[PDB]
Amino acid sequence: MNEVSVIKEGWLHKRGEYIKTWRPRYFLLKSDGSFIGYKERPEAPDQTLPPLNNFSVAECQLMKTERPRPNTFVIRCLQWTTVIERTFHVDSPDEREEWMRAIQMVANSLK
Repeated sequence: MNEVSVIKEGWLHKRGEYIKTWRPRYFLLKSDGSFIGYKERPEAPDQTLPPLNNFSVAECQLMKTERPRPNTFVIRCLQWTTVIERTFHVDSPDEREEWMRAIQMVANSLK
Protein backbone atom coordinates (compact mmCIF):
# COMPACT_ATOMS: atom_id res chain seq x y z
CA MET A 1 0.00 0.00 0.00
CA ASN A 2 1.54 3.35 -1.06
CA GLU A 3 -1.11 5.46 -2.88
CA VAL A 4 -2.20 7.88 -0.11
CA SER A 5 -2.62 11.50 -1.31
CA VAL A 6 -3.08 14.69 0.77
CA ILE A 7 -6.70 15.36 1.82
CA LYS A 8 -6.38 18.82 3.46
CA GLU A 9 -3.51 21.26 4.19
CA GLY A 10 -3.84 24.20 6.63
CA TRP A 11 -2.08 26.12 9.44
CA LEU A 12 -2.70 25.06 13.07
CA HIS A 13 -1.81 26.81 16.37
CA LYS A 14 0.20 24.75 18.89
CA ARG A 15 1.56 26.00 22.25
CA GLY A 16 5.37 26.41 22.21
CA GLU A 17 6.60 29.10 24.65
CA TYR A 18 7.51 29.61 28.35
CA ILE A 19 4.06 31.27 28.77
CA LYS A 20 0.61 30.34 27.33
CA THR A 21 1.24 31.25 23.65
CA TRP A 22 0.38 29.16 20.56
CA ARG A 23 2.41 29.36 17.32
CA PRO A 24 0.97 28.68 13.85
CA ARG A 25 2.35 25.57 12.09
CA TYR A 26 1.67 24.34 8.52
CA PHE A 27 -0.10 20.97 8.95
CA LEU A 28 -0.81 18.58 6.03
CA LEU A 29 -3.43 15.80 6.34
CA LYS A 30 -3.23 12.70 4.09
CA SER A 31 -5.87 10.08 3.15
CA ASP A 32 -4.11 7.54 5.46
CA GLY A 33 -5.69 9.11 8.59
CA SER A 34 -2.52 11.04 9.53
CA PHE A 35 -1.38 14.68 9.24
CA ILE A 36 2.11 16.17 9.81
CA GLY A 37 2.83 19.64 11.25
CA TYR A 38 5.65 21.79 9.79
CA LYS A 39 7.15 24.93 11.41
CA GLU A 40 7.24 26.66 7.99
CA ARG A 41 6.37 25.66 4.39
CA PRO A 42 9.51 23.87 3.14
CA GLU A 43 9.31 22.08 -0.25
CA ALA A 44 12.80 21.79 -1.82
CA PRO A 45 13.04 19.09 -4.51
CA ASP A 46 16.86 18.86 -4.13
CA GLN A 47 16.81 18.60 -0.30
CA THR A 48 13.36 17.39 0.86
CA LEU A 49 12.81 18.50 4.49
CA PRO A 50 11.67 15.96 7.11
CA PRO A 51 8.39 16.41 9.03
CA LEU A 52 8.72 18.14 12.44
CA ASN A 53 5.37 17.12 14.01
CA ASN A 54 3.65 13.79 13.20
CA PHE A 55 -0.05 13.47 14.15
CA SER A 56 -1.85 10.15 13.46
CA VAL A 57 -5.62 9.62 13.89
CA ALA A 58 -5.90 5.95 12.75
CA GLU A 59 -6.72 4.68 16.28
CA CYS A 60 -8.54 6.28 19.27
CA GLN A 61 -10.49 9.55 18.70
CA LEU A 62 -10.21 13.35 19.13
CA MET A 63 -12.66 15.81 20.74
CA LYS A 64 -13.37 19.48 19.87
CA THR A 65 -13.05 21.87 22.86
CA GLU A 66 -12.96 25.63 23.61
CA ARG A 67 -10.09 25.75 26.16
CA PRO A 68 -7.96 27.53 26.50
CA ARG A 69 -9.23 29.05 23.20
CA PRO A 70 -12.38 28.35 21.15
CA ASN A 71 -12.23 25.89 18.19
CA THR A 72 -9.57 23.57 19.68
CA PHE A 73 -8.87 19.83 19.22
CA VAL A 74 -7.91 17.50 22.11
CA ILE A 75 -6.80 13.83 21.92
CA ARG A 76 -6.05 11.32 24.71
CA CYS A 77 -3.97 8.53 23.08
CA LEU A 78 -0.14 8.50 22.97
CA GLN A 79 1.29 5.55 20.98
CA TRP A 80 4.79 6.37 19.61
CA THR A 81 5.30 10.09 18.78
CA THR A 82 8.52 12.08 19.41
CA VAL A 83 6.43 15.09 20.56
CA ILE A 84 3.63 14.95 23.18
CA GLU A 85 0.63 16.71 21.56
CA ARG A 86 -2.46 16.58 23.84
CA THR A 87 -4.48 19.53 22.44
CA PHE A 88 -3.94 21.71 19.33
CA HIS A 89 -5.73 24.84 18.01
CA VAL A 90 -6.87 25.60 14.43
CA ASP A 91 -6.44 28.83 12.39
CA SER A 92 -10.24 29.37 12.20
CA PRO A 93 -13.62 27.83 13.13
CA ASP A 94 -14.24 26.79 9.50
CA GLU A 95 -10.83 25.03 9.56
CA ARG A 96 -11.70 23.17 12.81
CA GLU A 97 -14.72 21.65 11.00
CA GLU A 98 -12.61 20.87 7.88
CA TRP A 99 -10.18 18.77 10.00
CA MET A 100 -13.01 16.88 11.77
CA ARG A 101 -14.73 16.30 8.38
CA ALA A 102 -11.51 14.88 6.84
CA ILE A 103 -10.97 12.51 9.81
CA GLN A 104 -14.53 11.14 9.37
CA MET A 105 -14.17 10.84 5.55
CA VAL A 106 -10.71 9.21 5.82
CA ALA A 107 -11.96 6.99 8.70
CA ASN A 108 -14.39 5.33 6.22
CA SER A 109 -11.40 3.96 4.24
CA LEU A 110 -9.08 3.77 7.30
CA LYS A 111 -11.41 1.28 9.11
